[PDB]
Amino acid sequence: DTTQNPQINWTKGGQAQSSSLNGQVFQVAVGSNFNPLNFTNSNGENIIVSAQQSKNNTTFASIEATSNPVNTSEAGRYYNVTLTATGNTGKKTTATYTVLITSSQKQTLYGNGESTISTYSIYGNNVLCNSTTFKDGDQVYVSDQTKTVGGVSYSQVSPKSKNDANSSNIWVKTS
Amino acid sequence: TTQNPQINWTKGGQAQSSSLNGQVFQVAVGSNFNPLNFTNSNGENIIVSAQQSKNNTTFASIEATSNPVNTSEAGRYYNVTLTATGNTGKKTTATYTVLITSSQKQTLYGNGESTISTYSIYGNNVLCNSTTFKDGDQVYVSDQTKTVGGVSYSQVSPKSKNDANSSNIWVKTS
Ligand SMILES: [Br-]
Ligand SMILES: [Br-]
Ligand SMILES: [Cl-]
Ligand SMILES: [Hg+2]
Repeated sequence: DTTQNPQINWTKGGQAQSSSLNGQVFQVAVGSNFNPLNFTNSNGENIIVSAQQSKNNTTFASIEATSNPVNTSEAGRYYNVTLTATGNTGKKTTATYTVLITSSQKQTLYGNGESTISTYSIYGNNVLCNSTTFKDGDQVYVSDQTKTVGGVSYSQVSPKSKNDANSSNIWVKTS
Repeated sequence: TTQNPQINWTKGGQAQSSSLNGQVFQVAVGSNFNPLNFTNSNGENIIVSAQQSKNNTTFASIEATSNPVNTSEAGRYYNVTLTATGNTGKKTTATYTVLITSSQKQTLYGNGESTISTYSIYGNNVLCNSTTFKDGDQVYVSDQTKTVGGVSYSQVSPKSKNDANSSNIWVKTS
């Protein structure tokens, strides 16, 4: 009998998901900082796991990873993660998802309001409006080195590859 | 001949080393035409002057003794005769031909927007320019387009045809 058991919820990029966490398969990039209740996928979408007392009670329930062997150092490896949620009467629900380690971290660009995202080119210390624009939800490679000019931070990006992002001269304001 | 007035001209500010006599110019339908100072179809200012003689650069009086030019209809030509007079009363005349042409400018259509964005191109980078045009504006367009990221751009200038070749003001073609 399941109805009194904890319910495991998840959000992807802020949006509650209707599919069960159990049996999900995620991509995570080599070198990413992975926590089984809060991690970032290969495309840069934040995934957050949480739980409630039951299907009919949204009150917070405790949830923890009872098995998290995940290691992000090497691509082409997968790991299963098992979560267990426990309610106040001590009833349990577990969910198991699979994490695939992939090569590259992309980031998802959020206009946070606007449909359109402005880009810039930097020449010496002059920042010029570029004609290229991105749409909210576009996925790009981002160079690891930001640049600050007139007290504003900029990140160098490319839809092609990480290496291209290091010299693309297409910049967005850092979030 | 040497004691007679000499007729000079400039095009876009540069003194010309060809006689004004026998020149053929293009002038755009609808333009204001003055035979001593006018703007050709490509936007270059042409200015006529005269001097007392081959060796005396002192100003000499020059006027159109025959100017039937009418710019209202393209495909018509007119001859213009200029006569210069020196202070001893010696005369020189020059005759040039004016062709009335249709506009050598193109019209920019915003296809919706009142404003038309322009760009600057450096290598393969396209940057937003601050210059804007209004729908219906007329500009000179360079004959060489440039394509970047599969988008075609045309290089333009409101001033002259020649300026459009190096303005670094571009619009999206068509
Ligand atoms: Br994923
Ligand atoms: Br001409
Ligand atoms: Cl833009
Ligand atoms: Hg721009």
